[PDB]
Amino acid sequence: LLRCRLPGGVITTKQWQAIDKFAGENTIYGSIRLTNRQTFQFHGILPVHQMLHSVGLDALNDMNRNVLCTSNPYESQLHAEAYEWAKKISEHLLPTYLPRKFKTTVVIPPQNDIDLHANDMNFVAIAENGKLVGFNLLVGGGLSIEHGNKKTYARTASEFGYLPLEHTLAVAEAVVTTQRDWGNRTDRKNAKTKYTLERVGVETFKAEVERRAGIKFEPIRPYEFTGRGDRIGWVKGIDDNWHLTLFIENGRILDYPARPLKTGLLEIAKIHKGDFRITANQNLIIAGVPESEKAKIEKIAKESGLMNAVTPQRENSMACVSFPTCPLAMAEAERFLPSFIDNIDNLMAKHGVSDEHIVMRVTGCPNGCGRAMLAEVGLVGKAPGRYNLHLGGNRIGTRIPRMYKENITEPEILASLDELIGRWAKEREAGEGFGDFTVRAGIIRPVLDPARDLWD
Ligand code: SRM
Ligand code: SF4
Ligand SMILES: [C-]#N
Ligand SMILES: [K+]
Repeated sequence: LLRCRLPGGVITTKQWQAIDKFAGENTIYGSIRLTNRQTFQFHGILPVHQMLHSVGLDALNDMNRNVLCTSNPYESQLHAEAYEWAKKISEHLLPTYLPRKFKTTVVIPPQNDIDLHANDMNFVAIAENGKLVGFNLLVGGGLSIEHGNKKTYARTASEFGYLPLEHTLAVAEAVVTTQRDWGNRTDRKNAKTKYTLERVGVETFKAEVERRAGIKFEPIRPYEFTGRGDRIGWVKGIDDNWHLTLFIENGRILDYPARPLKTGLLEIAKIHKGDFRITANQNLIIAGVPESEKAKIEKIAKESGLMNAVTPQRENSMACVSFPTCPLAMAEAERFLPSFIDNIDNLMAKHGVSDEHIVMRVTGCPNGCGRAMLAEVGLVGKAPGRYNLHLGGNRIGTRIPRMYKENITEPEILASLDELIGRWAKEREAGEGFGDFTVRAGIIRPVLDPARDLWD
């Protein structure tokens, strides 16, 4: 197991070929696994640092996890600056010993593809005239829980305020050091920032950040999100450039019989003009394709099975690695997701909602890597073949789903969904998501204050 530090998920075609070769020759699994934090992992490594270092890459005492950046913004021009900032925060944060891991993101509204509420520190980009002017700071997200331990909880990030672009690094350092100093000195399960904020209070933590940073936050500037999914297919970028986002199930890049996914990405890597962008949804964007090159790239991606059409449901579903490589795994996730969604697709079709989607995620244990705690329907592994079923999150990812059923099996999960999806398909309002519906319809109580009302 090796994971790369790759701010914003941007990787060159040169870097890609070097990782493709290594994955294939020097690992047990021979795969490249894109993670939901915009980076990649090798599994079963049998030198990697020299191979990484040779292409200008590095694997991260350091609790600083990969800094994410919205991968394919609607306002395409904003990416360059937001990305430059994710990269600056990432290096600025490189070695203070943190009590727990620290996760940071740079978000470009209206997209919350990076799932900001699962992170400790978030910089929401505010732009004027196509130029970034500052960031709204949101602090305190974290999804990890421990089964039956009501002292642990998933929490959403809290708004601190707006800061001019110039104070970015000072504010970033201040949040880190304040967490480092105030974090729980005894217990490791209560050391995350989300726990610190609840103990001292947002205003107290905020006041300290201002004092340490040497600034006063300004009122939050308006922002809103419309979704968290990738933009599968071709989208028009700036100039005559196009972006082709490819759906990769579980982000597992391997050559399969008749679906040479891995070779396919290598062939594209060799002819692609720009770079690739690994998304927070475990997908891959072939970025900066000149309009003249669209046909070449598309032919390869099509032949390799990279563009096999899936349902919108499959595109908005996610799972963590889990077995066979994870030692903390309790139930299957990655290996369970495909056929599970096969079942969900049937249910969506049965109800006349094959064109709809429910943000559905499966995490193999309560650590929550699959981000099921921010999904509309989250499955949280409890034992082999058993999961806690959580409902009530929303499409944008700003609400934690409450546990609806505990330690149940797939046939039990499917039966419950068959019933709920049917009520949704028939009772929902115009454009109402599944999650919101279960809350409006009284199927599940919403989680309004995670630290206090997440657990029943
Ligand atoms: C690959 C990935 C899941 C995926 O399918 O994409 C993953 C994989 C692992 N996670 Fe994670 N986590 C991944 C995103 C996250 C997320 C979601 C996110 O960050 O967007 C969470 C939930 C949010 C949060 O942090 O609160 C997450 C919370 C955990 C935890 C709980 C940490 C905590 O604060 O309690 C652990 C275990 C630990 O560190 O104690 C962990 C541990 C692990 C390890 C490294 C197991 C271990 O400790 O040895 C898993 C490796 C499994 C394997 O065999 O590859 N993983 N993990 C993601 C790698 C991210 C990255 O590239 O850096
Ligand atoms: S949620 Fe649990 S099983 Fe899944 S990858 Fe993370 S640690 Fe492993
Ligand atoms: C998980 N890291
Ligand atoms: K994916």
